[PDB]
Amino acid sequence: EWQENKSWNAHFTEHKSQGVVVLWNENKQQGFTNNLKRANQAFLPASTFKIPNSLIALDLGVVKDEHQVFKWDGQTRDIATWNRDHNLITAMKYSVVPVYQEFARQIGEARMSKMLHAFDYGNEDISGNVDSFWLDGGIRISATEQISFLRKLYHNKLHVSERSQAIVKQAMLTEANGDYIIRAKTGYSTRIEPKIGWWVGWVELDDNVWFFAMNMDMPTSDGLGLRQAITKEVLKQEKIIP
Amino acid sequence: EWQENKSWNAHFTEHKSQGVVVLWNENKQQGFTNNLKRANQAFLPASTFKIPNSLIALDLGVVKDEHQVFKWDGQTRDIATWNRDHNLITAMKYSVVPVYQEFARQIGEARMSKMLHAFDYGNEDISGNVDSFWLDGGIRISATEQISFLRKLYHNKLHVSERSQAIVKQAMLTEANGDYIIRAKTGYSTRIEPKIGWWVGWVELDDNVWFFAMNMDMPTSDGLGLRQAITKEVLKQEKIIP
Ligand SMILES: [Cl-]
Repeated sequence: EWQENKSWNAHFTEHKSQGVVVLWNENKQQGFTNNLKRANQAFLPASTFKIPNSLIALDLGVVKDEHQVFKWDGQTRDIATWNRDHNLITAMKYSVVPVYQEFARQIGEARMSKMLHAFDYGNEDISGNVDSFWLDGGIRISATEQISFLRKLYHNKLHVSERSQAIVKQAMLTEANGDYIIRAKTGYSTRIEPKIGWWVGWVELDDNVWFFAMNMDMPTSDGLGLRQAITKEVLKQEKIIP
Repeated sequence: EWQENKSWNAHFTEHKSQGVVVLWNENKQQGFTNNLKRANQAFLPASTFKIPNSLIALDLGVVKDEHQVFKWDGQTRDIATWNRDHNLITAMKYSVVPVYQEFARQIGEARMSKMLHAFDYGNEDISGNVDSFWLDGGIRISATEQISFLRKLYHNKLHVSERSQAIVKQAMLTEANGDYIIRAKTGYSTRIEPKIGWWVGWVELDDNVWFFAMNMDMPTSDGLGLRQAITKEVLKQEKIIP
C-alpha cells in the first residue's frame, strides 16, 4: 500500500525548498512518502538515466566491462572532472554526460526505444536527441516509477543479462559502512523547466532493503548537496540508518 | 620490486603492538612493507580463508547466490550475531564460522584441496578437520601470498566462474565513500601461537588500486580494531586516502 507522512516536509522547508521523498520497504511491501501527489509527478530523469543507459550499453556490447576506458574527446568543458579519461565506474561517479551521449549514439534510436519499453521505464518516450533526450527531450518518469524500475534491477528481473545488471549495480555504489550500503544515482535537470535534482537508489541492510527516489526544487547549483542530505535525514528519522 | 619502510613501525609501537603491513601499487607494480621478513612469514589464515572458501562454495553450487539463506542451527554461541540466519553477505560481514564450516563439509576434503591448488593459495595444505583446518589445521599463508591471491581475484584470473569472483568481491565490500572503496576481510587466529589478527584486501581509486595485507600480534581481543586502524594510518601516510 502507501502511507503519507507529511512530517518529512520539514526537512525540505528547513532549507527553503520543496520536494518529495519516496521510500519502499521491500520486506513489508509498503511505501512511504511526504507528498503522494508529487510522488507520481513525472519529470525529466536527467543523469538518473545513466542507469538504464549503462544496462543497455553493457547488454549490447557498446561497453564491454567496467574497465574499458573512454578517452576524453579533448573538448574543455566547464565541469572539471569531465576533462579526463573515464571508465564506466568513474563515468557514473562524476555523471560524465559526454561519455553516455556517445553510448546513446552507438545504441541508436531503434534499440534505445525497444529497451525502455522492455524496462517499462517512465513514459517510454525518447523523442528528441538520441544523445540528449534524457536532458531536454520527451522522456518522463516519476519517483514511484523510479522505485519500480530499481526494484527490477535489484532482483535482476530486467530483460538484460544478469552480468549487465551486476556491473551497473557495482557502478551505483555510493556509500558503504558497517551499518548500510547505498547504491544510487543523482540527477540534475536544468535544460527544461522546472529545474529539479534527483537521487534514486536503495539502502541495503542485513535483512532488508529500502528503495528510495527523491526529487526537489533546484533553482541554482548551490543546493545540489541537499539531494543526499534531505534523503538521509528522512532515513535516520525512520530509523533505517543511524 | 620491493621497498622497506621502517617508519611505519611507529604506527605499531604507538599502539605498542608489532606486525607487518604490505602494500602493492598495481599501476606501478611496486611493493612496500615495514618488515620484508614477517611479510613472508606464513600464519594460519583464520577468517581470511572465507574469501577462497566462498569462491569454491559458489563455483561448485554449495552456495547458489548471495541471497540464499543459511538458517541458524539453533545452537547458542557467544557471538550474538552468529545466533541468527545468514546469507553470504552477512556471514562474511560478521565472520560467521558455523556457516562456512557447513560450506567446507559440503565442499569436501577432495574438492577443497584441488581448488586451493588451482588458486595457488598459501601452502595449499588442508590437513586436519575439513571444517576447521583454516583455524587449527595445516594451512599457512603469508602477507605477500595474500596479495598474490587477491590480485588474481581482482582481475578475475582465478579458475572459477567470473560470476563467482564478482559475487565474492561484492561480499568483501567493507567501506566506500567519495574518495575510495575498500574490499577486504578480517582474521583472528587464536588456536595456535602466535595469536594474530589479519586484514587483507585492496583500496579502489578512480585510476589505481592498492592491494594490502597485514597481520599483527593480538594477545587479547581488545586490540582487534587496530587491524583496520593501523592499516589506515599507513594508507594515510602514503597519501593513498585522506
Ligand atoms: Cl559492490
